[PDB]
Amino acid sequence: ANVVEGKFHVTGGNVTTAAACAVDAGSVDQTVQLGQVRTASLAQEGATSSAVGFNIQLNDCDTNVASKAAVAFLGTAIDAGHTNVLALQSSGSATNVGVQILDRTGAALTLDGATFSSETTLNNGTNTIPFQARYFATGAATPGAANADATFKVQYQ
Repeated sequence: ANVVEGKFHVTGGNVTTAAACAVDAGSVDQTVQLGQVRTASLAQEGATSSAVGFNIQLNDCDTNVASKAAVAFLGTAIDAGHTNVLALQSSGSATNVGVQILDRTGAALTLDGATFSSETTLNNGTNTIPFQARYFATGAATPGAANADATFKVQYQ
């Protein structure tokens, strides 16, 4: 079967050395398995794969410093018409498919480093901000490796 298969590698941390929370060491460098998806499921612009979850955990939060956190992601957009779809790493790579990062509301986030996820209202101590990643077809996907990379920054308000 013709499939696209790959992983989403994400690294990141706080914008500022002096932040309301610490980013958990398990969250600052993660690799998310996107799975193997048949190109017949990605044969048309706007087709998407089943999303895979990944979390960003924040520790030791002090809500006297900030009551909310949000995350912005940076990565190469697959093309000017899909600024919320990551380009793939070129390594036998798939084409006409990229990777989207969704926040807890299901919105695919723009990948320009300035577009923040929906805000998470913090409790003191540990808080998790959930995300999902998935494949997004920009056309008739072709089989091959489909890895993507992005970086994130946590901002507080």
